[PDB]
Amino acid sequence: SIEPFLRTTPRPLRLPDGPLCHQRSKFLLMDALKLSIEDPEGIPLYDAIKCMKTFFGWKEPNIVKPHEKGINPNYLMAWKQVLAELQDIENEEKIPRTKNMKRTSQLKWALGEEPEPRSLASWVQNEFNKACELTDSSWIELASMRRNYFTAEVSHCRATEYIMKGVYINTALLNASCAAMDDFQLIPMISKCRTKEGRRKTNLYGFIIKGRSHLRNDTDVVNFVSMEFSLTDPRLEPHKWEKYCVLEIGDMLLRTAIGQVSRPMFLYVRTNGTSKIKMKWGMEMRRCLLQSLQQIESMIEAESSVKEKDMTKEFFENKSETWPIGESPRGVEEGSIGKVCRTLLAKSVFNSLYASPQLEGFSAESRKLLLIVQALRDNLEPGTFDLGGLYEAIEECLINDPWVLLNASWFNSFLTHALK
Repeated sequence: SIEPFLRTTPRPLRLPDGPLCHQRSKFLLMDALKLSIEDPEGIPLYDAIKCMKTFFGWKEPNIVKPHEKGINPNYLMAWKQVLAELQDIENEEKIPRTKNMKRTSQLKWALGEEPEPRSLASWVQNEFNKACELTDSSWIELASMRRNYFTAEVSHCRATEYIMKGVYINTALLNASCAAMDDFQLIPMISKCRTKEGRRKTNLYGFIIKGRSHLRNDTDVVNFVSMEFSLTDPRLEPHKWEKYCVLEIGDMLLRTAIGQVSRPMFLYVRTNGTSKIKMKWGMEMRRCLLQSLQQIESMIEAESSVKEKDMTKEFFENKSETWPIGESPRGVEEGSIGKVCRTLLAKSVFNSLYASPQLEGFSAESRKLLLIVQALRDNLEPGTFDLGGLYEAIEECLINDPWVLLNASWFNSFLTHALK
């Protein structure tokens, strides 16, 4: 044993100073806005048009927040172009399976035919929170006893919509990538769900315009413009929207508590990029449901040494059984197994949506340090001789990526409560 004053107690990770980090997902998450129709399957462009007709407040677009490093008139004109080409589709008595767009100057520019440190903004934890929540709709339809329980917990979870939204768009995009390598294809962003009252529903989030896609390599990059409905005023959090031009396209009527108010509908527009592999990873996002199912299953095994049984039944049904799912100003927050199912799904999904080299760094190394911290929590004596190295390997990955940043922050919170 060593004298306590020599014992090394892990310090918090240092997060860099800088401007607040910005959104860098492939599609809107909590800010997304669906235009939806109840189904009678349809071809996307027909469903898209139908979904857009359920909105009755469209108006002439205008820019409400410039993109700093872009030609903003080109983004407005790209939107008017989308609408003009949807009109043409209409005028055609036959709706086509696909639509190639005119390769105008606005489109060539937009489809083009960062190591500065950022601090952690709060939008990011808000995202995570919203992914853990339950929607009024189900996004999956049909060990096995436990599957259905788990499934019953996450079916309506916001992170599962994100899984589905992401398998559809990545498959549409990878599909267009192969079929129409040179054309600029107009891809509606669509998901399907079931309501409380049991109907099939088709949801339009907006539109991707695929750029050139000669993907001879996995790492080969295809650019795209994303155009996404939202009710989020971009003025609430300008830093979140650094990469975006935001237009105002519509007037949406919402019954608030005090009554019916009119609020702007916005279009979030940006250029973004993706690769064959990244598209393939997004098509594989259902693995997120499987991975978080495995984690919850080990958690039933680690409580199967309570008896000869496993008590999966009571494990899922014993609302008394609680797990630390979070934190408050007071202290660690405890939650039901449901909330654990969704939190672990949301983590898994968010590792997918925010995949990055920084995460691959942060995870391989933060893991080693979590072990040390756990050993210490347990008053074991783990060797700390390599902590210098370890902090270095971890903090190198703490630059500007919002997800990595939130994770570093989560670790420091945990560490504070674990050893203190």
